Formats: sequence, structure tokens, C-alpha cells
Amino acid sequence: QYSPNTQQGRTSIVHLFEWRWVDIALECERYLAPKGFGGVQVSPPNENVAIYNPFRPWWERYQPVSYKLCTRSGNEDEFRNMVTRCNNVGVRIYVDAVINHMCGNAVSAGTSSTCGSYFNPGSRDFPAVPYSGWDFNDGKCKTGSGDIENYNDATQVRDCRLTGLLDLALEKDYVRSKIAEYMNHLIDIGVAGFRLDASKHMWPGDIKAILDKLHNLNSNWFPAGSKPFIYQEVIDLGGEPIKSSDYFGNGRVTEFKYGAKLGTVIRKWNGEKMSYLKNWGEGWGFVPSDRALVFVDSHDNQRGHGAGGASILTFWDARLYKMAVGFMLAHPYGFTRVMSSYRWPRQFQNGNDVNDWVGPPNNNGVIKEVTINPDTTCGNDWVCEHRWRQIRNMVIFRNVVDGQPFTNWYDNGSNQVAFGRGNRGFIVFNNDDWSFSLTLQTGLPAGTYCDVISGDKINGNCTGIKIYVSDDGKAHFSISNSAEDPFIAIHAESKL
Ligand SMILES: C[C@H]1O[C@H](O[C@H]2[C@H](O)[C@@H](O)[C@@H](O[C@H]3[C@H](O)[C@@H](O)[C@@H](O)O[C@@H]3CO)O[C@@H]2CO)[C@H](O)[C@@H](O)[C@@H]1N[C@H]1C=C(CO)[C@@H](O[C@H]2O[C@H](CO)[C@@H](O[C@H]3O[C@H](CO)[C@@H](O)[C@H](O)[C@H]3O)[C@H](O)[C@H]2O)[C@H](O)[C@H]1O
Ligand SMILES: *[C@@H]1O[C@H](CO)[C@@H](O)[C@H](O)[C@H]1NC(C)=O
Repeated sequence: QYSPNTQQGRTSIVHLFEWRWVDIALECERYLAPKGFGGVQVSPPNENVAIYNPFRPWWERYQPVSYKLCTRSGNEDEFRNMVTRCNNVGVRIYVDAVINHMCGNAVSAGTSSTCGSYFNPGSRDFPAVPYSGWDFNDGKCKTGSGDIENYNDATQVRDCRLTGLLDLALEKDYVRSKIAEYMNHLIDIGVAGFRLDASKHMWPGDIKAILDKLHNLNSNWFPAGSKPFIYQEVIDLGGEPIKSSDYFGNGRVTEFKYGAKLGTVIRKWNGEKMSYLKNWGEGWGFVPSDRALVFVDSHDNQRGHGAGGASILTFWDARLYKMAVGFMLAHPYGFTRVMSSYRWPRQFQNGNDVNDWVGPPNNNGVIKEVTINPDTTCGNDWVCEHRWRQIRNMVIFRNVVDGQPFTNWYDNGSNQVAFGRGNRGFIVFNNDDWSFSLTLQTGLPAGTYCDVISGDKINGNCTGIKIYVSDDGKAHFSISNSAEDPFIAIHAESKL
């Protein structure tokens, strides 16, 4: 469960949020594989409700109608083509598995689904699966509204409807089998693992029963006995009866405290300062590193739809965001997930964004293709943070230093810190309102290194800042609080 099943040497996955299958296939071949990315988290590949009011929101994909691989991202043929091509180039595919529920109980019956499948939420009828009233938790939930009302009651959190979403009776073998059937179809197609959506809303034991029904990975691409990588979306910020540790037996869990705390520290909110990150990791009350799936922001909380709130850093806060992602990718804690989003017209009214529902770039509901500009950035409103030099290079930094211990820490008692990863990498940050100019012990072998944040190493030369490491392993670093990116990173492979 716990192993990503990524090709050796690749240490991160990227969430290509709302991308079309054909675009992801191309991205695997033209960018992801060459750049060392380990895999891609795709949006739900199963048929969902087509919601027109609001107009095709991103969240309509979290309201299943059937398990037919037919969505705005493409059909099954296109999906299989994507998995095959990505696998052939060593980039894994992780499917966002929405198995906790079906669509909203209030959704109108009809064929307003991404594949034309008929469904009647009112009568609990989903013939395309098929599911009926006996397959839901309506009779098991004890709240007056039928929805989840109190998170202090671990039971209703699991048996009731999350914001109205029809709750599947996961204790039933029939339902467990229909879900496993769907997941095995994908595993045999070639996917390497799954993001279990709303895992907090499922009993650890029900999830385990489903996983036990899963096949080993497709033997045409994976070694015998390979089990699917599982990461469970459990929002545990403490203070609730449900703990993410209860899910350790099924696989990894998303550590949402990670992004929220890194956000307040980097924003320097209420006394926080980077010097405190000296013992970042379990030392901050996070889950064990070998069970953690970490990230700075996710599709959910980058738009206020998840835990983290205001402290969360997103592409909107470019400068601080790159620094946050940089720290995450350099630090040994957890398995890292990189976000890749699209721009939407944020409309803040009384502190909140009224356009947080806006779906991906589209033409009359048809998702726009991801166009690559000559500078390698994306068009059609796709942000493509994974293509930002500072981020992409830190993705490589992680691959390069994989295995190396956290060493040579330094901090000025405020917001200027630095540390290395064995003798394969070193990173320095300046988040103070004054310049940083100091000679530090890097632990790297003497030589000239290209700073991978400001530039790239391009055949015996750096296009950006260069750092000179002496025989001592010492090197001078100068970072002005006015720098575009107030941090420097060098590693064994950016060595001239
Ligand atoms: C959104 C999160 O809500 C909880 O997350 C809980 C959290 O577990 C709890 O601890 C507390 O958090 C608290 C913190 O504990 C507290 O410390 C402080 O920080 O405040 C937080 C709340 O902001 O509340 C939140 C929100 O209910 C779950 O635990 C977590 O699993 C979930 N995330 C996943 C699940 C779903 C659902 O299928 C998706 O929803 C997404 O699709 C849904 C279905 O289309 C959308 O509903 C949409 O359709 C429904 C129809 O039934 C409508 O009733 C609803 O008004 C509409 O917005 C939803 O807006 C969207 O976010 C997400 O994209 C996906 O990533
Ligand atoms: C490095 O760049 C300089 C020009 O800035 C050039 O003289 C030199 O040939 C380049 N070295 C290599 C190995 O391309």
C-alpha cells in the first residue's frame, strides 16, 4: 500500500487537476518523463452528474453517476491510451477514487450525466452500476437531517451524508465488490494506485475489506506481487474524535497539518518564524513520515474548500508559494504531491471568494486543451505550476538527494535558515526583511554549483546564480530580501 510504485529515482507525483486524458498522455511523454516526475494524480475518471447551475463546477466530478470511464476528460479509449503511454515512459497514474458516495440526494433524475446514463437520486436508483436503495446508508444514519451535522460524533461522520451526497453502505459485500470491480478494471488497465476521496467518511475496516479485493499491479509493467499505492484523504487537524492514525493499516494518509502550518510560518503569522522549522516533521505533531502524503496546497483548499483556510499558500501568492514548495521538496519528510491548477476569476466579497465553484477553462462546457507556450508555460488559463522553473527544478532536487540525511542546519533565530541533505544537496532561505549574506557549511564536495532556483545548468554553464564550494564544504550565500525568489538551492547534479 505504502510504496508509490514509482520508477526508482522519481519521488513526486503531480495533480493535473481537471486535465483531459489526451493532454496528460502528451504531458507524460513531452515533459513529465524527461523531467523526472514520478506520477500523475488524475481527476475522477468515472461518469459524474452534469451540473449547469452553477455552470459545470469543478466539484460536479465528486458526484458519481456510474463507474463508466466517461467524463469531460475523455472516454475509456482515451483513458487507456493515457495510462499505456504514461506507463511506457515510466510515469505512473493515480486515480482519484470517489467511492464514499454517489451524487447529491437533491439532484434531479434524468440523463444529465457526462455519459448519458440515467440516474434517479430521489429513488436511490443508479441502474448503470447498478445500485438501488439497499446500497445506501439512509437507514443507518441517525441525524435529523440525514446529513453530517457534528464531527464530534465519529459515527455520523461515517454513516451520514457528507453535504447531501448519497452515502454508500460500504459494509455490504455487494457494494464492496462493485467498487473493487471498478478499481480492478483500472488496475488491470495499468494504474499504480489510488487517492481515496473522503476517507474520513469511511470506516477504516470497510476500506480494508475493499483493498483486500484488489489485484496486484498489471504484470506487463510492474514486478510480480506489486500492490497498489494507497493514500487516504483524511483531514485531521486535531480536535476531532477521528484520527488519521486509525487509517495507517490501509496505506498512507494526507497530512493536512503540513500545508496549514508551513503557510502560517512562511506568512509569519502570530509569532511564527522559519527558525522554528529546525525540527519540522513528527516533531510538530505530524504523522510518521512513512505514512505521510504531503503538499502545500490541494485542489480543495487552494479555493477555501478545505482545511487550512487563510494560511494556505497557492499560485496566487507566487513568491511565498515557490518558497513553501521549495522547502517541502527539499525536506526529507513524507512523500510529496505537487499541485497544478487553472486560473478562475477570484471574486472576494466580505472575505470570501464567490467564484470558488468555477470549473476548468472551457468553450461551452468543453474543457480547453492545454497549450504550451514557447517559454514552456501553459495557455488557455492553465497555471501549470509543475512547469515553473523553481518548482520543476526542486522536483529534481528531491530525486537527487533521495536517501540523504537532514544535516547542516542553520538559522539566524528569525527567518533565515538553511540545511543540506547529506552531501548531495543544500538549500538556503531568506524570509526576513533584510539581506542575508553569510558563509555556511554545505557538506557538498568542492566545486561550482548552479543555483537551480534562479537558473538551470545548461552544458557546462549556469543561466543563473553560481555558488562556489571550497574544500571545507563551506560556501558564501547572498540573498537580498528584494530577490524575485529569496532562496537558493544547489545539488550534486547542478554541479558544473
Ligand atoms: C470538501 C471536504 O469536506 C469535508 O471536510 C470537512 C473536514 O473533514 C472537517 O474536519 C471540517 O474541517 C474544518 C476543520 O476541522 C476546522 O479546524 C476548520 O479549519 O474549519 C474546517 C472547515 O472549513 O469541515 C470540512 C468541510 O465540511 C470532507 O471530510 C472532505 O473529504 C471533503 N474533501 C473531498 C470530498 C468531497 C466530497 O464528495 C469533495 O467536495 C466537493 O464536492 C462536493 C460534491 O460536489 C461539493 O458539494 C456540492 O454539492 C453538494 C450536493 O450534495 C451541495 O450540497 C454543496 O453545497 C455543494 O457545494 C463540495 O462543495 C466540494 O468541496 C472534495 O473536492 C474532496 O477533496
Ligand atoms: C560557458 O559560457 C561562456 C559564455 O558566458 C562561454 O565562453 C563558454 O564556452 C561556455 N562553456 C561551455 C562549456 O559551453
